[PDB]
Amino acid sequence: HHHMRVSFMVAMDENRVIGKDNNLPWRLPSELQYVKKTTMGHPLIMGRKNYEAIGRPLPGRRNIIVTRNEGYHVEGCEVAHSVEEVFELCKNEEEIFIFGGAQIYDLFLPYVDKLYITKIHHAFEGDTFFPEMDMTNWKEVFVEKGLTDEKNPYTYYYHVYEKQQ
Ligand SMILES: NC(=O)c1ccc[n+]([C@@H]2O[C@H](COP(=O)([O-])OP(=O)(O)OC[C@H]3O[C@@H](n4cnc5c(N)ncnc54)[C@H](OP(=O)(O)O)[C@@H]3O)[C@@H](O)[C@H]2O)c1
Ligand SMILES: CCc1nc(N)nc(N)c1C#CCc1cc(OC)cc(-c2ccccc2)c1
Repeated sequence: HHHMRVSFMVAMDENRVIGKDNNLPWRLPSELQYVKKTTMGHPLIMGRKNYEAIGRPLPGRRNIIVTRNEGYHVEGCEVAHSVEEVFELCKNEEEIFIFGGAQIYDLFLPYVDKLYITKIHHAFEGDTFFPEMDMTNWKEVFVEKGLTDEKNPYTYYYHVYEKQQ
């Protein structure tokens, strides 16, 4: 029914941790740059909590916030209240990025076509997790080692998986 590619954009640790106390458990500037490079010029779909932690519209992209609050408004941002409303708003887009957090990854899980997942080789303390996925009929189409240096102190890899459909 929907015609845009639904891509997930996520960074997770060895136990699928993505969050701690409503923030990111790590700091990787190089991984963020990969995120900016990959998502530039495409809509970002983000959970209300995710968006408010970010705190500002991200430039050069449609910012779409997902909330059950029908009175919710943010300057420079679009607001959706369901999967279908997101699909309506993005009906003419070629590709959209589900940008988190966990509730929003769970929401859009039945529809994901492409997975950009950074895997961080460390076990952090956390409270928020990326959902489990059955990767049957998916293929890894890209993999590369992230930059580990003084400013990026963990080992991590970029992975991209595409659904076979
Ligand atoms: N490592 C990563 O790649 C990454 C990426 C993104 C986020 N995170 C982290 O993950 C954590 C946030 O994730 P989270 O799961 O707590 O929050 P979230 O998914 O970003 O946002 C949750 C909110 O989304 C809205 N929502 C949920 N289900 C909905 C539905 N069915 N229909 C309409 N709206 C719905 C609700 O907003 P309302 O309450 O306003 O109704 C809900 O409170 C933070 O720690 C963040 O830093 C990590
Ligand atoms: C950067 C890890 C990350 N990596 C990957 N591979 N996917 C993701 N979805 C996220 C994520 C996230 C959530 C997040 C939280 C945040 O403040 C609390 C700021 C930004 C941000 C700030 C400036 C520009 C772009 C994004 C993103």
